[PDB]
Amino acid sequence: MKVGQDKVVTIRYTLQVEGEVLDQGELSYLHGHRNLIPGLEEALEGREEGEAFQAHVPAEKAYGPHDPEGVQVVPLSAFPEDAEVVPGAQFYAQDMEGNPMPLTVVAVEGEEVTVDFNHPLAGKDLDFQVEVVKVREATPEELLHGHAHPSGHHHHH
Ligand code: NI
Repeated sequence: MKVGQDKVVTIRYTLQVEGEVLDQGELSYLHGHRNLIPGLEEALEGREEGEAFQAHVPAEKAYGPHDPEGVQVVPLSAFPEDAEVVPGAQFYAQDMEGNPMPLTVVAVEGEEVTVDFNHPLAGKDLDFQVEVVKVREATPEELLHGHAHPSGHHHHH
């Protein structure tokens, strides 16, 4: 069948940014519920099991703008006291509610640390090589959770 709203799709992919390969592997996801970046879902939309294609997903359909207001000054004491805080250092934090919050230190002045809160792929165009491996309809549980499941293990989130 074809990829579309509420299918669980399995893909094999290679993700390349600026001619360099960043990730590759296989995943299943529930289509039509924001589980992938919108532009990759858009390229998958309507495709049949078996297709292999290249998709250039522009920044505005991937991780969005590198927003200048995401670059802010925060105090040194905000970091663990044994952390190496120097220009260019990367940190991987978790934002109040729990989400990823990768960050980059761009400047350090006494107790003042200039931090970039933007996602690392902000403003990057992404190139995928994709194979559509499997398309199936979702179970009621998968529809209820908003995502794909591997097997028959009843659970909650
Ligand atoms: Ni679940």
